[PDB]
Amino acid sequence: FYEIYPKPQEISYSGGEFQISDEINIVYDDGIDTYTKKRVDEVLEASNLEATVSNEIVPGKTNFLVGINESGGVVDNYFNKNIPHDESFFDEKMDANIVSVKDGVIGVIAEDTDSAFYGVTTLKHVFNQLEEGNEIKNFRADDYAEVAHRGFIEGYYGNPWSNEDRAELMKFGGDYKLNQYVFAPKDDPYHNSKWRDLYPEEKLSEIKKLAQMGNETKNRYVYALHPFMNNPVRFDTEENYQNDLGVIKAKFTQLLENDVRQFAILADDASAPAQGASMYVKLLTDLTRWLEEQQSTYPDLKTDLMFCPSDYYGNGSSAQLKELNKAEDNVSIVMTGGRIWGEVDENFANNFMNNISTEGHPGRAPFFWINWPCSDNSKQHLIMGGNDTFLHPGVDPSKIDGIVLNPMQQAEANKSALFAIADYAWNIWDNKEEADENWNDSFKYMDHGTAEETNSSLALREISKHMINQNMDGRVRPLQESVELAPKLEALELIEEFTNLQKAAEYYKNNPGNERTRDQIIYWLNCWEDTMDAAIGYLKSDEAAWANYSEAQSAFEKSKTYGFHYVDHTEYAEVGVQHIVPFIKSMGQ
Ligand SMILES: [Ca+2]
Ligand SMILES: [Ca+2]
Ligand SMILES: [Ca+2]
Repeated sequence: FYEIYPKPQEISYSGGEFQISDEINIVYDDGIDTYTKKRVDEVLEASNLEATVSNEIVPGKTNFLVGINESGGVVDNYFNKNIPHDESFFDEKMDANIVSVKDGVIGVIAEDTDSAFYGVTTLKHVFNQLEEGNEIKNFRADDYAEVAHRGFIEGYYGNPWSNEDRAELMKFGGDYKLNQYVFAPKDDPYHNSKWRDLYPEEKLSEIKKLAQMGNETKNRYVYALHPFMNNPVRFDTEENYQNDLGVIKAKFTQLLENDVRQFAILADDASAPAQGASMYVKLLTDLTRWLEEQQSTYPDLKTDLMFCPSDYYGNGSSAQLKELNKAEDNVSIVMTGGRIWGEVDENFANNFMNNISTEGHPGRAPFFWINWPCSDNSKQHLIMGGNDTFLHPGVDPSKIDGIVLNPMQQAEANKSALFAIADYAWNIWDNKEEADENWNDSFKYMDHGTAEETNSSLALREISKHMINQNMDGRVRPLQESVELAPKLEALELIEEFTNLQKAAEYYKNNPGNERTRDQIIYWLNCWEDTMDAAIGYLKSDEAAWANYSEAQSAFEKSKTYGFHYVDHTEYAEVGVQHIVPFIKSMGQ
């Protein structure tokens, strides 16, 4: 059995297997975009396979078929004839795709080219687990997403991700079927304090590169505009309004011309228009009409519109939310789970749907903005877990419109959490066990992007077990770290425990699967050595009970010396805040 993330909705292996031939025949249907074809080329190339595109199934070699349901193409036809399914499948499930591997034929059929890309991405992961010279097991996956909108947002308080960081995060998410990177960096004025202003050319070309990466990975770049805080859209006259709408179209047109294909509207921390929240709906509908018109020129453009209201922390009862709920179905209402540090929670979600509803307007499910693994209230820490705290196992997916994570300023460190959201949002975790398994596997993928366990992934997981707690008050549920060590803490066994951690941090520092990652978390890896020295000494503790005590004191102090820039000051890395650091102090005296 292959390890596949996110977990396929359904997968069965009828026995049997086959060797994939050195030369591959590829068939495509009309509608398969260049990005899907490119991914296919990349997948075969990396397996050292040679491929030719044709318009027919070629007997006596492995066939690779990627197609669209109801396209009337060869692939569409083959699946009808050979791979039994119900047509209603593609209507009733989102991002619906079937992956079929049987006796020489490798096929994907999807409702659209995006979901075709998802199916091919499943095969990418399968091709990284091939045995005995490209031997692949017969299987069928009938797959679909339970949450339509899945990804992450640069919306924290901290240093922006670098342009390279952003590309890297979209690449990562692009391997796990995420479909949104929401661009909202606070240091870009063009999205807020200069929202009316067009980008100059050199900045525009950087956006272009982000949008492009977004399209190539399907981890689509979403440009978020806030036109309500600073010289806002005017609703005092029709004249003013039409002018202002026109400024938005001008902003969006420039971005459309530079490969941007999805938008979002922010409205937090600002007054509503004169007359209140009903005017948002007016604006969103008009924008939607425009976007629809833009699809003639730009067919891949999404009309889905996320709207961040000024009471995202609310329960859905407010008058503003009720008004917004009267918007059309392409509008999503962003909430943080009933308080700032809220969670993907069935109770919250169901109440929100009851509370926001009005006569003639049933309450839509909330679109969650989750402040996890967000560390802007925990700046010294990495938050390397918390899966099931923030992404509750068992939540009825009809109560979730979307999920995007608000992560850490250190771009690379967020990969474990991206891997959580990707799996969960695609296939709701059944239970805590599934959440924990995801967490466990995440480090393999974070470290080197495959199901293979390496020493580096082992070591990264090991230190991460102790870097989870946020050391915050009760505004957020506390995340539990050092779960196995903490009982033991409540001596020579303990030296084993601590030297084991010291070696894992050292090993990871010296031999990371990903050098970008290691460089970004170097502060914590160095902090670990000193932290482990501090504790180790004390545990050793007549001449030697002084010495191993006094070594420790010095190490602990050195452990607080590893600083990185945080916006306008320096922060110092800290590891094992929950149990390890207190224990060093408890032993201290
Ligand atoms: Ca069909
Ligand atoms: Ca569908
Ligand atoms: Ca032992």
